[PDB]
Amino acid sequence: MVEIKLENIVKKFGNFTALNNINLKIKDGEFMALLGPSGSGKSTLLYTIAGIYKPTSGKIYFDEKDVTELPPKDRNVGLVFQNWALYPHMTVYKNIAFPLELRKAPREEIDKKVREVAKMLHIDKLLNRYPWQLSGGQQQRVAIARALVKEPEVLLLDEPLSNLDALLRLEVRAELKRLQKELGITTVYVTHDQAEALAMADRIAVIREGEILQVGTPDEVYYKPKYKFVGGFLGNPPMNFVEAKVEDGKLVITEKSKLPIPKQYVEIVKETGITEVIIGFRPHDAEIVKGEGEGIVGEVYSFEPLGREQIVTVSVNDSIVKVFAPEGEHFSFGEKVTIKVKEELLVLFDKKTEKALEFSKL
Amino acid sequence: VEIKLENIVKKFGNFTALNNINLKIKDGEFMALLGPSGSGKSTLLYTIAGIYKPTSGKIYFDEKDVTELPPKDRNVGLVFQNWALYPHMTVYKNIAFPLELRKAPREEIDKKVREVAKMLHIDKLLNRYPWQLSGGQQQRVAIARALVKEPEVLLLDEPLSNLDALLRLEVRAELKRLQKELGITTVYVTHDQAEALAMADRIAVIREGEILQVGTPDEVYYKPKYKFVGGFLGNPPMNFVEAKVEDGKLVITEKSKLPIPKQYVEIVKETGITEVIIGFRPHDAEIVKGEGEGIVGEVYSFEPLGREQIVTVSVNDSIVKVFAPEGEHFSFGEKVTIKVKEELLVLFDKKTEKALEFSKL
Repeated sequence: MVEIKLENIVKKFGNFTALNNINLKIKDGEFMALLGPSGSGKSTLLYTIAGIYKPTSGKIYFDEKDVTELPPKDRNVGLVFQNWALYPHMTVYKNIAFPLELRKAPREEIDKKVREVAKMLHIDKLLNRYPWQLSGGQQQRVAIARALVKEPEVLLLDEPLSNLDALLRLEVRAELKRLQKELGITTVYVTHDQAEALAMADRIAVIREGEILQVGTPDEVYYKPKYKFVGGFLGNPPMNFVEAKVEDGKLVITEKSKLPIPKQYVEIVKETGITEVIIGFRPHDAEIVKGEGEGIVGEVYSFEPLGREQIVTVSVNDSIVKVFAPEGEHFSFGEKVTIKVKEELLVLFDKKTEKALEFSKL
Repeated sequence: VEIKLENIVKKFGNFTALNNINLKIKDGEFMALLGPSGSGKSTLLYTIAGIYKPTSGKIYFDEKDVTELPPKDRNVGLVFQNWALYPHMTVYKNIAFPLELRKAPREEIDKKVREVAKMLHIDKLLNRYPWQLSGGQQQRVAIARALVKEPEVLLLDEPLSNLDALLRLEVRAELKRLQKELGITTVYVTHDQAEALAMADRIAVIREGEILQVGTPDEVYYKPKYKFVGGFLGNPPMNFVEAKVEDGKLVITEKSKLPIPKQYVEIVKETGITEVIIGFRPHDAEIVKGEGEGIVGEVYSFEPLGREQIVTVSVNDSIVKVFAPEGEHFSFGEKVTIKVKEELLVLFDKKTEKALEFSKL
């Protein structure tokens, strides 16, 4: 299918910058997720790829062809809206046919296209039914089938599972990955759901504030976060953060809590003159021990079940962090504990810019 | 079916397309016919099919002389190199058509078409037209259509010609699984050295209407029987340097001389051969800066090939290619010595181009 390149795409309605210099290539047949919070520009980017919105500047290529000023009809794209719906007085068949009926396609052609997409989406037994007879899951499949009826080269999905209940969501997301695979259709998938992105996507573009902060495989974006926000948006619970000051070659958190600068950062910190850092560590990368030892010291705040374990929330002066603990242990409120983190699993970020500090790669 | 080709000759008047071919293709085996354009490899495939008849010689399927019989009556499934689907026919009809031409009943047509479609993983494509399929999908329809009359032998003339580099490297593996899945005797024409080595149980190397060698990938690669065999497998293939035998030395130039490789002294002197071809593979030799021990030459050109460098080196009148570390720096005219361990040198008779044999270890 189509490889898409976005080259220096900017979208400015006026003074608000919706998209700022978006550079991104989605590969032929790839499932790309656009992951970010509300108002990040993730949906705007999708609408810009579709053609519904026009960039202020920059180019959009589908394969060789510049499609930047082409309207959506000419770009051969399929779009499922976030808040998609089927017409209730139309059968499943007519719901899929209607875009072609409106284009005046001959009936023979329409009937053949619907036959084909219905089978692809596993709805060929429901053609005669009305939406009130279908499940949310079945309805979603019809929505997708209708998006393919004009045989597009890209599938664009703006948080489509947002309609469905959270449990069904879990099944349907794996079924959607299977479909994208068998079609080999280039797919761009907008979501605010980190777990969904990590489970479905080939690559994830983490979007923040009109900007692609990072693009990588699940493993890359999770294990090698380039900015604090990237670390903070993935995992449940996500990466913990504690602010520190570089004082006398240590990372000072509290009057009573400080750590050495990991040896791998000593030259970087020294020659950049960085004094204010953010220490990052994931909840599963640390251990709580009771008492004040050497580590990040704080006080037990709360605890809650998570799976077979508990997630223990610890307050560290201003900040709150979460660390997994055995279900059997009892942590009482205000109890003094030390958080042990192996330095190899510690990410350091500049406070001001939130950029990860990276030493010379081995 | 086990296929025996017996003294096959094919002449188009004054041109000898096939010159005394003797080949046994075993029951259930994947046989590659490997050679360059114009080698006779396709003419041979068409002679196995029955579209061409031998000028003289016989073809047996199991024990039956099928020489005079057409393809249909031999139960061959043939896929042409420039195969094509009818564009106004659905995938279903395209597959059905040979059965419809044979006046087959409805139930037979539908059962065979749907069954072959499943086996070729094209059953979801049955109502689409050829223009709607990818090249890969269209190639599977072609194979399916060849299998729909229950062939005893599958004959494939470089069909994958249409597919892109990357897609082809995996679709060959696929074809090989299907062939093993069905256990159908399969003969596969290709000019592609790498493909034949990856796919075939045995490879017949064809040049100028003759089979030079039939063997496993290891046999034809590691134990080539003719210069051309060594010259046609590998990328790059085997290097050849001509030499004169003088007093236990092989003389390439006044500058380049080497002892007759110790394994070959007996057969070279026994026969009184005065010239030979020295063959060695690009990966079986090391380029060393300066003149010294071995075949000396001068750098001609170099380019990347994988995580390595392939260096073209001029050995006076001729050219050889040898691999080197990607970080090393060579330049035109640079004097080098190509170190070749005698264990990995082969010698061929200059006249017959046949490998010389020494007493076997």
